[PDB]
Formats: sequence, structure tokens, C-alpha cells
Amino acid sequence: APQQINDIVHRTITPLIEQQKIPGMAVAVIYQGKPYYFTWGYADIAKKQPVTQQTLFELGSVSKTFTGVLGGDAIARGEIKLSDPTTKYWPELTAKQWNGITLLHLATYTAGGLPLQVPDEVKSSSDLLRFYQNWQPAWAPGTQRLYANSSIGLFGALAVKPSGLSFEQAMQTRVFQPLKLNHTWINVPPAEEKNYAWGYREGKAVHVSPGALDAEAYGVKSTIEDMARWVQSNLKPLDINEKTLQQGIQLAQSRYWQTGDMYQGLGWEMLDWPVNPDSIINGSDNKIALAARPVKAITPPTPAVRASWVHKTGATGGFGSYVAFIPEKELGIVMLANKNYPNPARVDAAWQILNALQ
Ligand SMILES: O=C(Cc1cccs1)N[C@H](B(O)O)c1ccccc1
Repeated sequence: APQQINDIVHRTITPLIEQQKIPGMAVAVIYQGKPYYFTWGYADIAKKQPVTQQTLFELGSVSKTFTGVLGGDAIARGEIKLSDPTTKYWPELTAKQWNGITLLHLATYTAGGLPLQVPDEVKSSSDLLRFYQNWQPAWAPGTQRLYANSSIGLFGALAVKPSGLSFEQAMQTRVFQPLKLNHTWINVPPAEEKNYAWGYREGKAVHVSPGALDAEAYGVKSTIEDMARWVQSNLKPLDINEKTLQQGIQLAQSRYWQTGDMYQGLGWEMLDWPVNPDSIINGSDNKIALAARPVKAITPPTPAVRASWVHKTGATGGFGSYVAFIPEKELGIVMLANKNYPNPARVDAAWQILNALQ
């Protein structure tokens, strides 16, 4: 890598790994469109397996960006419309609080207070119908944003219904394969287990547990190479050959709602560039990011703005990920770690690196 990239990445990440006691980490910097990779530490402490460019990490909520894009692709295919009521795709959702709640509200966490987590007790498909039927919104739809797995998770499940494909099959066929993300998975195959890093929570090696709508909200595992390709795809959607996927990417970066200086896309979150680093750094902290906040509708949504800082944080019990890019500068970064460490530390490091290179 050019020495400038080598230096800012190592001078920023090495201290981070030491301060946060991260076992293993992989970073990709996309500079002028080309990827540069960096790895440190361990994917499996006990077995002394190092992190490599082929190591799989749990992406946690960064998976929502894939769900948003898959949803965008379904819209582009004419299979669903964000203005469609949720009941159009789940007629069994007859409870009256659902009248007025559209796929847009589900995708953008504005349905009226759907909860952050789907309860552990929910497993069967009928357990899920019961959970949503019994949920009582705190607010009218389209008035407040409350980040929630049960919101975008349901959007993902419903978005693929017209296709008749399972969510995993749709994701593989319509997003992973076209983009050549050949080492990106919702369920890690046995052939790839040798590369699946363990996550570490309080020193214990752990992997994400099965849960309702897990694939849709936090279930993707990927390598640093495939994630750099994901960043390149989102930085330059026009280079993508598959028409509906190119449009879906563009739709996921449209600005649907505004809260403070942040705009909500489908999965992706965006701020105008140049950004005030404190605004995105402090903003990433969980109980700012997970708070109930009033939203202003952007009517109609603003098409993807090239001069934006587009990003998403993600975590599972044992992993912490972060992706951010700036279309206008053809610049981006992916940070994958097998410890769920504070979001502000991720954003601070990313900003230090990208600001140095911009
Ligand atoms: O819920 C998850 C995945 C899991 C975290 C712990 C067990 S599964 N992730 C989202 B996302 O990374 O934003 C989340 C939700 C609530 C709090 C922190 C993270």
C-alpha cells in the first residue's frame, strides 16, 4: 500500500487494538477506488489462528445495509413499493394499529415504536405473527425513529415474499452472487468454518445465536475482501451491470427522514460531507443511536447524495464492525473486529483515517 495509507492505518489502529483489547481485526481502506488490506491478531485465540484476508467476521447490524439494498432491488424489480401497506404482504396482520404502517416505515424504524429486539420467546412463524399483532405502538407512524431489529427485520422478510424465495436465497441470488461476494454468508457452510473467527465477550469465545429475523437484521458474516467489494459497489453503483441491483443500491442511499444532522436510508445512514466528526463520533454511541427521536419526513426522498458520509455500525455479542464511505471522494473504510467495543472508538478511528486521506 502507498506509505501514506500504511502509516495512517497503522498509527490509528494499533493504539485502538491495544486500548480496546481487541483480539483480532481486519481493515480495508478503499482509496481512489482500490482496496488496501490490513490484519492484526487472532481469529481464534485458543487455536492460535491469525486473522487473514479470508477470515469471516459477524457483521452484526451492518447486515441491515444488505437487507436495505435487497429491498431496494425488489422495489426496482417492481415486486414491492415502499408506499405499500404492510398488510399487503402479510394479510394475517389484521390488528388495527397496522392500518397506515407502510414498508417504508418498517425499513426506516418509523412505524411507531417497534422494539429494538424480537423477543427470544418468538420462534415459530405464528409466534412472530402473534408478536406483531399484539404490539402496541407508542406513536403514530412516521413521527419518531426508534432503531429496531423488529422493524427492518420484518421489512426484509416481507420484501422477498413476492419473489417466492427464502430471504437467504434472495440475498445470495440477487445481491451476493451479482457482486461476486463469494465468501459472504447468512449461514456459514461447513467448508468455510476453518475461516470463521470466534467472537469474544468477557473473554469467552462466542458465535451469534439463532433468533427470529436474525438473517434480516444482523445475520451476515463476511471477509474483509468481500466487504471492501461491498463498499466499492455502494460507492459506484453505476458500474454494476445488473440494472435492478444498481437501482436498489441507489434507493438504499436515498434520504427518507432527518433527525438532527443524520438522514435515514434503507439500512445505510448518511450525513452531509464534510461532517462534523464529533457529530458522527458521539452520535454513534448506542444510547443516542438507539434513542427515540422525532423525525422530519423528506418529501420526496432525496436521491443518493454523492457528498455524504454514508455509514453503519454493527455488533453481535462477540463482534464489532463499522463501514463508512464518501461517494464524492471514492474513499471508504471497513473495520471488522472480534470484540464488540464502543461505537465512538470505531467512528473516531475511521474519521482519523479517512480525513487524513481525503
Ligand atoms: O442485535 C444485534 C445483534 C446481536 C447483539 C447481541 C446478540 S445478537 N445487533 C444490533 B445492531 O448491531 O445495531 C444491536 C441492537 C441493540 C443494541 C446493540 C446492537
